[PDB]
Amino acid sequence: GLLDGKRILVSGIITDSSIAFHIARVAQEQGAQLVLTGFDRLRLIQRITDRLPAKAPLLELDVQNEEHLASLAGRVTEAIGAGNKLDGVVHSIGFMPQTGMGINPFFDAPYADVSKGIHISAYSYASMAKALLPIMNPGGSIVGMDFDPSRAMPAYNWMTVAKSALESVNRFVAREAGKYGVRSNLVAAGPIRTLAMSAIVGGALGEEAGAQIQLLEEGWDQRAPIGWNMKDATPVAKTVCALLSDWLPATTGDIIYADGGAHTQLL
Amino acid sequence: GLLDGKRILVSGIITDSSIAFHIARVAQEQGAQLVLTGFDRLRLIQRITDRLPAKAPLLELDVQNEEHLASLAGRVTEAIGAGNKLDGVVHSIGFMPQTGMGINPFFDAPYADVSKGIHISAYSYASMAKALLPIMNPGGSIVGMDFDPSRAMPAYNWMTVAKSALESVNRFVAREAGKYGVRSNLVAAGPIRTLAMSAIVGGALGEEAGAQIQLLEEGWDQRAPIGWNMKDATPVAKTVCALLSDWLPATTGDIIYADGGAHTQLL
Amino acid sequence: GLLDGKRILVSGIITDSSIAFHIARVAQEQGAQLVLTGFDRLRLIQRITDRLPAKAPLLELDVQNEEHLASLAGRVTEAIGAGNKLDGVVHSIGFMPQTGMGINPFFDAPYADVSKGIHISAYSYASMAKALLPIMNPGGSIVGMDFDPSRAMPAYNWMTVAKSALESVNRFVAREAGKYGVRSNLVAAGPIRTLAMSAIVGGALGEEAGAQIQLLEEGWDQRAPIGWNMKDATPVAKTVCALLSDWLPATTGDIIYADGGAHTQLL
Amino acid sequence: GLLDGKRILVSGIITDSSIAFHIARVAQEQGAQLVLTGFDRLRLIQRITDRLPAKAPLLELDVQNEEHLASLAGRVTEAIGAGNKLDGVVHSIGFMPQTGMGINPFFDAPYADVSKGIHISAYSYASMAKALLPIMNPGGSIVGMDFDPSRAMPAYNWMTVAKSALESVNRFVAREAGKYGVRSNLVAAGPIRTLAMSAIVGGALGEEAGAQIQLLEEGWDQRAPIGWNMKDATPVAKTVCALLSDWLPATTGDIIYADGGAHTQLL
Ligand SMILES: NC(=O)c1ccc[n+]([C@@H]2O[C@H](COP(=O)([O-])OP(=O)(O)OC[C@H]3O[C@@H](n4cnc5c(N)ncnc54)[C@H](O)[C@@H]3O)[C@@H](O)[C@H]2O)c1
Ligand SMILES: NC(=O)c1ccc[n+]([C@@H]2O[C@H](COP(=O)([O-])OP(=O)(O)OC[C@H]3O[C@@H](n4cnc5c(N)ncnc54)[C@H](O)[C@@H]3O)[C@@H](O)[C@H]2O)c1
Ligand SMILES: NC(=O)c1ccc[n+]([C@@H]2O[C@H](COP(=O)([O-])OP(=O)(O)OC[C@H]3O[C@@H](n4cnc5c(N)ncnc54)[C@H](O)[C@@H]3O)[C@@H](O)[C@H]2O)c1
Ligand SMILES: NC(=O)c1ccc[n+]([C@@H]2O[C@H](COP(=O)([O-])OP(=O)(O)OC[C@H]3O[C@@H](n4cnc5c(N)ncnc54)[C@H](O)[C@@H]3O)[C@@H](O)[C@H]2O)c1
Ligand SMILES: O=C(NCc1cccnc1)NC1CCCCC1
Ligand SMILES: O=C(NCc1cccnc1)NC1CCCCC1
Ligand SMILES: O=C(NCc1cccnc1)NC1CCCCC1
Ligand SMILES: O=C(NCc1cccnc1)NC1CCCCC1
Repeated sequence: GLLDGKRILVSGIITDSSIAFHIARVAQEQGAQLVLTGFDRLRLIQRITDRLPAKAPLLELDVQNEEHLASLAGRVTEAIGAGNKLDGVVHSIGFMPQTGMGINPFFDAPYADVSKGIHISAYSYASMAKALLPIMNPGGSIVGMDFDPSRAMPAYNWMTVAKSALESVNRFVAREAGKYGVRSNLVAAGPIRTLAMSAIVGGALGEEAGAQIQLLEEGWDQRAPIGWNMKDATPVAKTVCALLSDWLPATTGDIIYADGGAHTQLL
Repeated sequence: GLLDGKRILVSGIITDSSIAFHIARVAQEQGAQLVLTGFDRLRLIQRITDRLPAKAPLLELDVQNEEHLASLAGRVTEAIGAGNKLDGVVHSIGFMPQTGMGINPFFDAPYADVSKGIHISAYSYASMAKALLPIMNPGGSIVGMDFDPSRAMPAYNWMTVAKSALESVNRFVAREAGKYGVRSNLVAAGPIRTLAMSAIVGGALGEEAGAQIQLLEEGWDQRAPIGWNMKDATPVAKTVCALLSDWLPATTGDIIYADGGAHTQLL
Repeated sequence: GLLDGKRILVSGIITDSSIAFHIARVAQEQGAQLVLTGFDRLRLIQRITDRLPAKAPLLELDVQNEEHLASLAGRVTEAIGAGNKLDGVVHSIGFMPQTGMGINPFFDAPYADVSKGIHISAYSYASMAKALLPIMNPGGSIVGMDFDPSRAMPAYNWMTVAKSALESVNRFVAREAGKYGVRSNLVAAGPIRTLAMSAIVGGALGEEAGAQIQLLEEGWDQRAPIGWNMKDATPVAKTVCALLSDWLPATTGDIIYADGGAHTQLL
Repeated sequence: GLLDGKRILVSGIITDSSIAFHIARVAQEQGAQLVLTGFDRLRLIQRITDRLPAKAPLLELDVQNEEHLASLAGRVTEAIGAGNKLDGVVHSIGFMPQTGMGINPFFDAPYADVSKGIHISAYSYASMAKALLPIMNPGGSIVGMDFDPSRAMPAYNWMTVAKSALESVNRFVAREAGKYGVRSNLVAAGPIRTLAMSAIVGGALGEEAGAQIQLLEEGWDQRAPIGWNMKDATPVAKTVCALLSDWLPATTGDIIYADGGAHTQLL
């Protein structure tokens, strides 16, 4: 297996469509011993994760909760056994109130909402790193889920801003991570039809935003030289695993594009 | 004059070393009729602005204050006279608590501090745009002060993250601004020895951070093909005015580097 | 005038639709004393340039001709009068054989053709700089015409490669230029319907390439927050003049986008 | 093994210090069945490649020779056996005459020399792709060796320009490659002390260029969060193999930085 004998912490599972669910599945297929972290609906995350190729301890983590982060390292160690450390940390956490995404005009998102979104979607990449780096082995790897925010786009609005902030956070996490011999990087993925994304397209955040995001998401497979199948997280999950492996040993504070090459193409 | 008959709102003056003080001065030398906005210490801002080539009404603006922003357009109109609009808006506002910059480890900045910093340094670019765009003329221009955050650097820490967020904000402000026939852009300046910057170099945010920033700032004049004089904001102030003028009519959601070309050079 | 008392060399005029014809016109409207350089069809360039707001000496320059480049400085001095130097140099020169652009598959362009294209479109930016920098004044400016090649696009093929090379050349010209106190920069313009571009759209380099370029060119005005009118070089010509002026004094080895902001927008 | 049952063509071996020698070695350690291509000194390349973990047929390829490229696919098929195709193609070919690199002023490189350099270092990435894509399997991979040319640097001069051109070429090769279900990407490596690089540092292309390149190369390990050991190609060779594998399935027309993260850091 690619990740044989590796202890990897995988955050972000909420449904069977979560990118993290596919990251977890592939890493287990590649021999990783995982520890999962869930938020709020833990009875659901447990039931969802029962479908993973193997059993993995589930720990609760609200990245906005300062006690959860402080108690994280200890709780992780209790699950993996004393004397054992993590080799991989996967941040697949993202959130933005409806004021920040969708139909709501960009100027109408109040700061308290944008702040909540940058805390969960960007600051938490450094929060997780702080907590987990003392219990990470040299050669270890932190991977975060990004969406290319280099250019503005319709509807994605403040969530775009949170991604720009996260790409900056990552470059700084890399500086700290490196002192522990650990790499920190992001995977900028093409659009993936998660339950939330599907709802949006179906008009959950308004019709105008839904049409904008359906058009936006169709432009990937057109630009992408090798195509883009938005109903398939496996190519994304495989890239995350390439970064958790020992095959990208000189890459840190960087972004790897699992987007079918669509970002390299104008038309 | 370059800005002849132009009504430009200039925010950010605090001392005679402020980049905004030099933006104000050059714009007045180029024939602009200005309206200034100050924060907290208004008796000081008035006394400092008495040294500008001409008189300009000073209005109070705490970008974190929702009433100031709501009352802004009306107060600006009262100063410029009803029936008159703004042609230019200058955002030269930035702030980050000491936990976010300096010696304090990157992981030790609490979110409430980083959030305060992203609100004042990034979100406020959209707050100002919202307020002022209804009272801006077609062909108008919004300019913001940026510091190239494309790569991580010592000590600048979370303020780097706030700049990355601001560059993203700008791309989105441009989308809204354009509906009013107004351009929105940033000027990524090289280091300028303001009173605050000088204090930092002198050890205000710790010795380690001071040495890092002195080294950092000396690398500009070495990389820069035309040199970089950090004791001179005039080249920066001139670039801001080029963007307020009618000579960059097809540039929006963009960054203009007034850094001596140092960003284009490795060594 | 913006360029009052400035002596600017303007290359690239071939027809009344040439970007250089509009650069020349605006610079003359802004008070510049110009020297023009033409290639091959000089009787035509003279007749075309008779329509400029003022008279300007026309000099012959085949950038592939080593004698023309060697004799350039002397011939320029003879036209502007001994003791006088240039303040501005405009490179608006570009060429790629049909094998390199259009319908012809990318793999089917022979090297001798691509080489001819990189010589005229990229290397010549350094050739012109070499020749003209000894007869340029401190504070002077070299400006070149670019087309954003950051991402691949249909039909533009090897001409894209020549632009990528030119952006690299510029960064290096800036290093040499700076020793003379002169800035070197490029203007990455949005598509302009020149006679050549119109012919292409009309099927001159094949129907498939024509349709690709018409689609490509229509995407500018859709992405561009302030719009993009491809039948109007005036916004481009104005930007070139902003770089020839004294209002961008700290910008070198850089690119300024006169594209309506379309490069900053995904959709 | 990572590359188990994969047939990979590896170009660029000249000495035991060649990046390609290490790409070959790692790919063989990971189970790849290789075909090597050499230039000019084939008796030497054979003797050097005798030290590879396994035997691999050596084929002659002067990328400037149109017959070699035409006969390539047939010769490769004869070596791997009819009915068998390539899964991987490694371009580790680069060259620039002394006029283009080193002490020689940037303006003093004649075009015939720069052209020779862009042909071998950039155009040949498309030449190899053309030749080998008809004999490549779906899921296949083309990898090229890049050196980050985003910013100008001392001494590297026209070779920088050739890299900028190659990054553009790659984005276009990706468009063609994709029709065959094949990915095309580059690895932008940090400096590697090959025999040629060592000679340069030792004054082979002049003392001024040698000092510039020694200083340049020392800046990597300082910027790089995880460090940079220039006497070790193994991290580079491992990254090339990650791209030849099935673990980066949604990455094409892209660049992967095996530079210790030094490009993500200012200081
Ligand atoms: N879906 C796409 O099109 C797409 C594309 C590229 C990147 N991404 C990114 O991938 C990541 C995963 O998103 P996804 O699309 O799989 O959706 P998702 O809904 O399945 O995952 C997001 C996760 O964030 C968790 N979360 C929210 N608030 C939290 C908090 N306070 N503390 C801890 N966890 C919290 C949720 O429980 C959920 O598990 C996100 O960063 C997203 O921005 C998504
Ligand atoms: N000094 C440098 O080296 C440098 C270089 C490039 C860019 N910049 C940027 O230029 C801008 C101006 O900075 P400066 O260096 O002239 O320093 P400065 O201290 O003179 O200006 C910053 C201004 O922000 C104002 N401000 C702070 N909090 C505010 C709030 N809540 N509401 C309204 N105004 C508020 C302050 O009153 C001050 O006038 C900033 O965005 C800064 O990041 C600075
Ligand atoms: N038209 C567009 O859509 C567009 C957009 C952005 C940038 N550009 C760039 O702007 C520049 C000017 O192009 P244009 O669109 O005005 O077309 P153009 O045909 O009017 O100008 C190109 C010029 O190159 C000259 N030239 C060709 N070979 C030469 C040689 N060997 N020596 C000297 N001069 C030579 C021609 O005489 C002509 O004057 C080019 O660099 C082009 O790539 C064009
Ligand atoms: N050494 C570094 O610091 C460094 C860093 C990053 C990238 N690179 C790149 O890696 C690649 C390999 O370089 P290297 O450093 O291992 O040096 P190298 O000398 O070992 O390899 C270059 C190869 O190019 C071959 N070659 C030259 N002309 C040729 C032609 N006409 N046809 C076919 N092959 C030809 C040579 O035989 C040699 O095998 C190059 O593209 C180089 O630019 C080098
Ligand atoms: O980042 C996300 N999607 C990327 C995207 C953007 C535009 C179009 N298509 C996809 N989604 C996240 C939003 C916050 C909750 C977790 C999921
Ligand atoms: O952005 C600022 N400085 C840029 C910089 C960074 C690193 C080195 N030298 C300069 N300063 C601002 C900080 C917040 C209060 C206003 C000023
Ligand atoms: O650079 C040029 N056009 C840019 C462009 C690309 C794609 C679509 N629309 C416009 N044209 C030049 C070609 C060589 C002769 C001079 C003109
Ligand atoms: O690309 C190469 N080196 C990268 C580099 C640049 C600057 C400093 N250190 C390293 N070298 C190649 C030159 C042409 C022959 C093959 C090797």
